[PDB]
Amino acid sequence: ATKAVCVLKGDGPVQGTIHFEAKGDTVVVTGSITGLTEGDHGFHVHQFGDNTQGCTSAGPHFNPLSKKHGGPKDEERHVGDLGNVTADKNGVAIVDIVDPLISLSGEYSIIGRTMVVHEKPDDLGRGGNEESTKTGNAGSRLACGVIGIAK
Amino acid sequence: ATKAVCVLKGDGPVQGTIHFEAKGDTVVVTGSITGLTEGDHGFHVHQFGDNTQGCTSAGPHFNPLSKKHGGPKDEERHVGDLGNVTADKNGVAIVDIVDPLISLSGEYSIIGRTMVVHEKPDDLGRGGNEESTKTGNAGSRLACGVIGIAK
Ligand SMILES: [Cu+2]
Ligand SMILES: [Cu+2]
Ligand SMILES: [Zn+2]
Ligand SMILES: [Zn+2]
Repeated sequence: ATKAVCVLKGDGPVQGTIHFEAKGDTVVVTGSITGLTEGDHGFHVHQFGDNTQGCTSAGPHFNPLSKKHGGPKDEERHVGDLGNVTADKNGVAIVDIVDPLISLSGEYSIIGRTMVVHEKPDDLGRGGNEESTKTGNAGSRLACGVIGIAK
Repeated sequence: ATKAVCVLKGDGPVQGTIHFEAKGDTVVVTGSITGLTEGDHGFHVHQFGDNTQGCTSAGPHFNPLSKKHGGPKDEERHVGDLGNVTADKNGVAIVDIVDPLISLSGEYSIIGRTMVVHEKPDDLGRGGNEESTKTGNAGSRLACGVIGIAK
């Protein structure tokens, strides 16, 4: 696949549409999310594209290389760690990321997995408690969607 | 990828959870759909896992081999043609399908595509008209969901 899309929905007002495109050897992530509180929100690819229990059955971060959580720029990060998206005054976050670890095919493929937008800022694995090394203290899953093949 | 799951949702009362498991060279499809009118309903894998416009953005049946519409037991069928599911008087259809053409990996992989349950019975390509050979005359998309990787 060269293009993927994900529609984020949850139990509150958070909603959004993320597009994924393979450009060269990398993947470009674009889109926008509305209904968010102002500030940073953890944005990650969770392992399972299972929405049987809402965002909860999405499991933990996609991590085929079995590393600890980190920011998008660290070496020690989960493949699913895309950092934070930032909502403005109006609750709108515009997504514009380029990432070297996720893919739309092969072992690092995120097609069929779940994009999750979190309630709090991701601390990038530097919070200092065990939880930081797992989820960055990003908190609850406000909205999520299964990543599908797009036209 | 040996297991997948799909949660079907739409704008009406139809809902369901479909599970997929690779067994030998086949995919075993199980689950249930509720809120359906009694009788047969076409059940197919549509090409895109794009839910930006509901079930409509899912595109047509998944047909990598450029064949016409048929029933699951036909040689001339789309890879996404799984036939019909049957809802009882209470509106519940129990799904139990074994299929050798769809797959959870490789070229015919349905991971990231869309499972759709339709309003009318699928005529299996034997309706006598032209639509019969494209869609089985299954009617509207009652509920759909993106097929994701399951634990
Ligand atoms: Cu997360
Ligand atoms: Cu169909
Ligand atoms: Zn992580
Ligand atoms: Zn068909």
